[PDB]
Amino acid sequence: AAKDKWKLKQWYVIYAPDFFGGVEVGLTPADDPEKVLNRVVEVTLKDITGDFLKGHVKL
RNA sequence: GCUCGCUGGGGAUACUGCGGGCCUUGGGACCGGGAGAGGCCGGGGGUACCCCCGGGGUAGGGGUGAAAUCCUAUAAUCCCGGG
Ligand SMILES: [Mg+2]
Repeated sequence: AAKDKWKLKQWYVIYAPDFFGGVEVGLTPADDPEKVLNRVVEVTLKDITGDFLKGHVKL
């Protein structure tokens, strides 16, 4: 019955804000699309633009 | 010699006292560029902790040398968004 509830979830793709390039940053599961609002994701500046100097900046 | 105590006169001016004059070293006043968790009043913040509401998840959490009381199917511990 529990695994039945897990099958109801779909995956959504998360994009960076517009002025950072709007690139893909990850995926998240949810059954109702309204529940995805106000979720927060943390990424490093190196992932956005590749350079091993700014790996300690978190957005 | 003792009753070391009193009293009439004369002399001296180093020290203490008293009166006058003149100083700046002790102390105080003022000006300059700086130092400091010294005090009082107003404003703005930092993490942390406790309670409440909403979403996920399901059987333990907590605590001791070892345990038990205690919290938890009215959904806890743990994770996320708010007050
Ligand atoms: Mg809940």
